Amino acid sequence: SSQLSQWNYNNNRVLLKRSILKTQAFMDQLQEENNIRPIFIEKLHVLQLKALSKLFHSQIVSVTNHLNALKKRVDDVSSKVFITGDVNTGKSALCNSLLKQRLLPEDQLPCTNVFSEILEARENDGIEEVHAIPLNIAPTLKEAIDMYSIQNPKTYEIHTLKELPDLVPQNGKYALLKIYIKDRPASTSLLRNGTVDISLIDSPGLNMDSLQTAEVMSRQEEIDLVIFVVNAENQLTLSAKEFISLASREKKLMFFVVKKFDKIRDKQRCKELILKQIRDLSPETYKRAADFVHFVSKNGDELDPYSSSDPDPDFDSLEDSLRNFVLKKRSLSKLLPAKTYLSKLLSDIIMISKSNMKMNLLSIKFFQSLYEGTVAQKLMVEEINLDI
Ligand SMILES: Nc1nc2c(ncn2[C@@H]2O[C@H](COP(=O)(O)OP(=O)(O)OP(=O)(O)O)[C@@H](O)[C@H]2O)c(=O)[nH]1
Ligand SMILES: [K+]
Ligand SMILES: [Mg+2]
Repeated sequence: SSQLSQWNYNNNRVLLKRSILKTQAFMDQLQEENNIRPIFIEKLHVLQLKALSKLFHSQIVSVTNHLNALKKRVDDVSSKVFITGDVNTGKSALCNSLLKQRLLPEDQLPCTNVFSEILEARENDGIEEVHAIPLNIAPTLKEAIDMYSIQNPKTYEIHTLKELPDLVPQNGKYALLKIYIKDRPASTSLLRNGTVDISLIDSPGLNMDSLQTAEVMSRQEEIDLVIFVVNAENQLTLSAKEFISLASREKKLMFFVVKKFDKIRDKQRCKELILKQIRDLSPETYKRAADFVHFVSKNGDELDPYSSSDPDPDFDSLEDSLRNFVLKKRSLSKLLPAKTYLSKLLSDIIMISKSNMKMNLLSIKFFQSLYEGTVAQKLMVEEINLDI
């Protein structure tokens, strides 16, 4: 019944693009309303709030920018996996496990300073090479990543894969590293499987630089699936929770990979501490913990280690759930972030229109029209069924 999944995905994908449109329209009529007569302002899930009028304008501009990324993600047929977490938690060490090769530098000391995107060579004419995107080709980091084209040499420097160790630390020169690799049967490899185009992004560590952390939180809304690696010894830190909290505004579900669990003495107590924090941070991920919470110890430094077919039940299980989620449940893996965000945002608008109507007439009529309009929309969003 694999064809049924395709139809359901294309039907649900059609439904969400329509909802992002109508909600973007709502976002705009709020912006124009605010400008002529500032709006008057229980916790708002998305909107964080003369001072409120200018901050309001800043908020809508962010939501407008976020809906665009979601619009661009729903349209995109590929799935993007974002491996982030604290510094020195094993983000790069988890990627190597997934590719089954020591591609990305993994070191005791801080290493990854530049975003490392790993793609199949098919996109780069089947050529195994790194494409470094310079910071100086555009004003901001995103503007550079977004102007990158393989067909325009002025947007990237070509290096070899073994050049990676000397490239990833140059976060003052490069904006992103496009790594094109070639895989191994198709039923075993993750990048090339014949059904869904995946690209892994090895994130720089959280809790390192004020600017670097701003980069990660930004990049989060242009990816589809998050694998949050956790240091078993520290659990979920304030730097981690600040990210997850902001990421949970759209990602109801996401993976949690606890690494360095082999170093833990009180393994049970440590496991119960971690699980306690996922229930409070990602309540929906806790309900499906068996699928989304994994304890993987595989690494290349402690006793090519990734090629060995030695039995690794912990990792094998994670890699299975990832395949199942990204490949067999495209409705959940790709579109759930869109449905979740829309439902959160619409609730916010509904609250705003609520406090404004009844208690100039021009605003009373405007907000009643918007309350009845968004309540109706939020009802249609909830009718979208993605658990099929
Ligand atoms: N015993 C054990 N060591 C691990 C585990 N995961 C990573 N390590 C070790 O700790 C180091 C961490 O590897 P990295 O991938 O570079 O960690 P990171 O998150 O990428 O840190 P930065 O990229 O610099 O931000 C490696 O040298 C590993 O040998 C684990 O699950 N168990
Ligand atoms: K490191
Ligand atoms: Mg790293």
